[PDB]
Amino acid sequence: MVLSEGEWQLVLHVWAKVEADVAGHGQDILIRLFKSHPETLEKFDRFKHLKTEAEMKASEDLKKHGVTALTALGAILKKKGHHEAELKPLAQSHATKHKIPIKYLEFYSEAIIHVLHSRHPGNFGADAQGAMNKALELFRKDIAAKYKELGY
Ligand code: HEM
Repeated sequence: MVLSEGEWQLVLHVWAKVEADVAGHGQDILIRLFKSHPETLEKFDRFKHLKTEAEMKASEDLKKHGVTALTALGAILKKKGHHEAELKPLAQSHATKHKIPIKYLEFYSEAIIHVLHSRHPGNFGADAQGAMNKALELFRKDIAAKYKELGY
């Protein structure tokens, strides 16, 4: 899998819209992740005390973490697949410190795609959803290969 230039344009066009409100996107994505997949919340010592959606929405610290995560993702996307240097540290921490299964990265991808669809219907039609899925799959494929190297 390599994305075409066309596919990259679609991804980065929608991403530039996300960047108008990184914090609101990060909140919506983590919340969707935690509600859809409660096991994910449990990996976060920082957030596992949050028991309701309203509590999640009211946490400034969760918003802060959403900004962190999305900002790293944005830097990866803008490398258009040349993201070896960005991925290495992220794979290392996620495999060896945070203990995040690959499957949980698939759930994370699903959350991103869902939120982009809610917030950007006109810039996120089928073609753009496809391209974004391909980009997120490429990310996951590469992280997975690092996990295997490390024996996760
Ligand atoms: C698009 C996928 C993801 C990106 C870009 C991302 C990004 C980040 C970044 C940039 C950090 C801070 C630096 C570091 O520790 O490496 C971080 C920390 C962390 N990530 Fe992720 N992450 C992703 C997926 C996940 C998922 C799916 C989970 C759990 C289901 C997870 C759990 C965590 C945890 C527990 C921390 C440590 C948070 C703390 O206690 O401060 N991440 N992530």
